[PDB]
Amino acid sequence: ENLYFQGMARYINITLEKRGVTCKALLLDDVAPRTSKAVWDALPQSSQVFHGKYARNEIYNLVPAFAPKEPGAENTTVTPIPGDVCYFTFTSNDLKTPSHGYEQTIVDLAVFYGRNNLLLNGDTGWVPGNVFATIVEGLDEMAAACQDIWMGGARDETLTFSRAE
Amino acid sequence: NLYFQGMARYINITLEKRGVTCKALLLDDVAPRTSKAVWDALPQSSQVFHGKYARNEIYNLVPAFAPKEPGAENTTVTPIPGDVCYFTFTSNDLKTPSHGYEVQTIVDLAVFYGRNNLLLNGDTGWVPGNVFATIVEGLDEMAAACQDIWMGGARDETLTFSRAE
Amino acid sequence: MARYINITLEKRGVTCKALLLDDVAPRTSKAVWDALPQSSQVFHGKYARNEIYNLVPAFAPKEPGAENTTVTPIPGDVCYFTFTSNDLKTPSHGYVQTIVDLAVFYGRNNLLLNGDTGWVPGNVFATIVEGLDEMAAACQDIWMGGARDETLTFSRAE
Amino acid sequence: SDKIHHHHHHENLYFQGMARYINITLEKRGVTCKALLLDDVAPRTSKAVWDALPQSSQVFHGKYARNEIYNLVPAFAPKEPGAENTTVTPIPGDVCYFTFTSNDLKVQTIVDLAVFYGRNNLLLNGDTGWVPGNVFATIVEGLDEMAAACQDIWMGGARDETLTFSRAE
Amino acid sequence: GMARYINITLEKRGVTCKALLLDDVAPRTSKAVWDALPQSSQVFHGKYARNEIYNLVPAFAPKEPGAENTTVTPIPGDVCYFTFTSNDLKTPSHGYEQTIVDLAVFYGRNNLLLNGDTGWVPGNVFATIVEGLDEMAAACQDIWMGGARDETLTFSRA
Amino acid sequence: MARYINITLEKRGVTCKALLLDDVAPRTSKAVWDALPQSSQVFHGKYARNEIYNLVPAFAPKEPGAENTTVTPIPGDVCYFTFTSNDLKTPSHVQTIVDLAVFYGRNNLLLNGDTGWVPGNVFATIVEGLDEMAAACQDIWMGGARDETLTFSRAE
Repeated sequence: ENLYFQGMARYINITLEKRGVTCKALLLDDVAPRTSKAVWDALPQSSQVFHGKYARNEIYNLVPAFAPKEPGAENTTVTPIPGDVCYFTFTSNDLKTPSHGYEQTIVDLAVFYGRNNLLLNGDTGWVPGNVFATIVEGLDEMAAACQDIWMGGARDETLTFSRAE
Repeated sequence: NLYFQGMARYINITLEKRGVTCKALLLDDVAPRTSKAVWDALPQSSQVFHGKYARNEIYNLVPAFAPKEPGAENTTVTPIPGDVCYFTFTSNDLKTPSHGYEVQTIVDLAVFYGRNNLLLNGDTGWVPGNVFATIVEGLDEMAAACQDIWMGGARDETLTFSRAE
Repeated sequence: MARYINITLEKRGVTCKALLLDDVAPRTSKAVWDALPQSSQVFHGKYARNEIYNLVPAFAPKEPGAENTTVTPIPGDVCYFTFTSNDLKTPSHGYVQTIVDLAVFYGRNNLLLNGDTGWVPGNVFATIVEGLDEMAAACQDIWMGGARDETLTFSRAE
Repeated sequence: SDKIHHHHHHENLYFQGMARYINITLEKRGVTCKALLLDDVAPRTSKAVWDALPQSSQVFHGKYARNEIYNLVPAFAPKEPGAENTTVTPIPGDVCYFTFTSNDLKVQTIVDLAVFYGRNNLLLNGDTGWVPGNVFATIVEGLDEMAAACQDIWMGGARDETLTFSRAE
Repeated sequence: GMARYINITLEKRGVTCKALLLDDVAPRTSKAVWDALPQSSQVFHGKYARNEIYNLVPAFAPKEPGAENTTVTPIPGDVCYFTFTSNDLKTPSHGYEQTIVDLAVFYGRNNLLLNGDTGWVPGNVFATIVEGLDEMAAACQDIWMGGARDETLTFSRA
Repeated sequence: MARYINITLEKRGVTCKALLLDDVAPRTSKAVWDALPQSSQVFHGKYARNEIYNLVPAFAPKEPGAENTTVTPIPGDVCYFTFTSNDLKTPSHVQTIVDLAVFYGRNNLLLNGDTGWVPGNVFATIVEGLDEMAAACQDIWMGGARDETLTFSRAE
């Protein structure tokens, strides 16, 4: 049935390198085929982690665009739930702004570790993310590591997405 | 019981660990009940938190201190740089899975250091805050310190509101 | 038996007629009808879009509470809002007692949503059944030509 | 801290040890799922509902909240729980409690007991704006089968269909 | 040019209403649809936009009209056109049992075209129901309570 | 070097001065600056609250696209929106039209019932005369916009 990968379920590891916490997520080859393939083909992807300021129970990284073509809207949400792993296509203009306050095409790879989140901000309104993976192992530990990023900072911390094989 | 204020009053807002203070004009004329409730009870000091949904926000949480809560007064759901806000909450509002902190009335005293903020969450929808002060000196320095809380954490950091005199 | 109200711009001399929604907004309909006429300075909405309204002191023995509410008012809607002094006397607004906002929606694609508190539902208590086009034109003229010396008056239709 | 960690762990075991469950059943289609009552985070609402079970009434599919079915019953608690563990973004498996009046839905107090069977839902309508629900249970068995039944309510209708909340043995 | 009208029909229930095609304010969408009528497919009741029924058909215009006369607050009697892709619709969040067009009828009020997939979903308002709205609304409530099995929504030239 | 624009209501004779945000909105700032002056019939906002604006045919060789956007504009913001005739020639209220807007108060939402959120490019911030401009905008709200013209020009 699946558009691209038609074998047994594939999985990605999602790792905070400094804290050394990893969880594992099912790749949604069925309902997000283009986003899943774009990410999978490009793994590993690893960069400075950030805690969300508006989308709530969220951590994410920012990487240069990697796919030959961006997937476009696919399996989108503006109400991400615990365990969602999301992909966003942004431009420099979207992110390099006073409202963001950080210290080409950019991809945001995000993990939602809690509930009651809205992908909505005062820059543009709604910001839907492609849901392309779902955490199936280690979610509680990841959530605890993310609360520690919120309270204890993201200095020298790196979020890495890799193939679990 | 008008509790008239004929001259400008100011509060200092200080991050103790980082050692950064800014000064705010108290909005005695447009937020008289809130301004009094806060003024009369200063200093108020507690662990700082960075917002997860309201964006460019830091705040602390203290036990109710006023003889009676001010109610809605000079409210915003679009807080701006320099806004200092007061929120009345109950334990049920805050002690939630969606908040993920590490019946009683609790006051949130918040500082908005940047723009493009929405006081909206996935617990209840809009969460209006009473705007009761506006930062008139040291906003840039405070904004820099708050980005350092976002990136460097809030461990052992304390937000303190005090009378300037 | 259906009851109707007249809604009039005194200076422009434009009136329309509305059916009072006694069936689905009985408490609001009664509160208003019993107190008519109600007349005051007109204002054009700055956030709710195709709206004019007035502001009057509370008139009912007790406020109706939420009833037949909308945050998506449509052309022809007549709405009632209960506010306090704190709601209206703000910098955001640029104009401890209870105030009633009586509102006419003359066009579509309106949201009763503002940056002070978020959603502001109105009780929909009447629907304009005659002279909506003319009223709409007069409201556009309030938008472009101002509200100076203009009064919005609600009255019982005979 | 080690103290906090251990406390959390202890608290979780306690609530596991006294876990109670409710059955949620569509009577005509004959489909039941089981939900854990959230005595830890929604103690007031969980009690108010447990105490009054069973509760059973005509089912409705939501028209604004999306992947939702619900019933409406007269108020049953001696006092309403008030806002507790609320969401405006309900998720698959959530079971929600709302207090309404006759004016909200058409002066009587009515309870809306709701099951969310899919995702990407917003508890927001054109009458009042946001309508938060108290999340008081989470479906732990039969969610897929319940979701398939709810889709069939959506396409096939709610006629003669009853939604029943009951205590699980 | 003279007013053109369309009939909107539920084939199983046998209920038809008539709408004025909005050639003046939605000319591209009005043309796209008129030229391609009849359009007829399985009916669905909305799950998020409230008092809505609709069908889904393959794209039929030589080119899509694009945003025209849009609303996210549709009102009773609105007929709306949306352009979607299979990605917008074939989702877990939709739970249904390429360019696709959604032709929608709004039979009641207090509707928001807003969902948890993408946020706001504006529709092009291209017709307004002028006869039979009350009967259609009653049929649509009956789709809600009684289901959509073997029911077909048909748009045709009047 | 900082560049400044004057924003003037011609009939009321009220002018304020705005810093052009060449750092954070370079494309929009250049597009506007290179086309000044721009001057047209003033309107008060009906949805974005504490707002006046004008509408002018597109002037730039190419539209800036999204840049430094807000849906929560604040006092002193000057915003740029690119619209088509379809966006604006509606009952609710193709050629490319630009809306140049001044926000004179707070608690504004750039959100409407036509399309939802309508982000504006923030390209200048009023640094002098805001109080006077706000009083004049309140007078447009109460006293109308007839024969009133909003003019954006280079400060000498």
